[PDB]
Amino acid sequence: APIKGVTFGEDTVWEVQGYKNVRITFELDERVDKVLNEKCSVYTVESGTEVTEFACVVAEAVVKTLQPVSDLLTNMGIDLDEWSVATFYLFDDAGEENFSSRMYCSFYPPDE
Repeated sequence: APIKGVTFGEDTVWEVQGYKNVRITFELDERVDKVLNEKCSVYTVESGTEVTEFACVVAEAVVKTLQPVSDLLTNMGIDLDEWSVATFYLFDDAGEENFSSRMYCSFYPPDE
């Protein structure tokens, strides 16, 4: 119930609270995949936000959340330092840049 500062029972949720709920479950890793999908893949979306704004708030935690043994990732090919400076294209269930209840995390661009 992500309600504003001082507010409660004003009319309904997802209308006044000015927030939402979105999850990520597409593809990123092979060993530490659940670390960013199960450990914490849920995030809140304000009222006025862009699909690109979440690419800086969602990918963030994905870093500190997946920093168990970067020494290995870098040895396999997966860079942890790049994740913080990489592009996060949030896709939908239709194949577009949407931020619905569930948005996929694709590395490749939309089409541009």
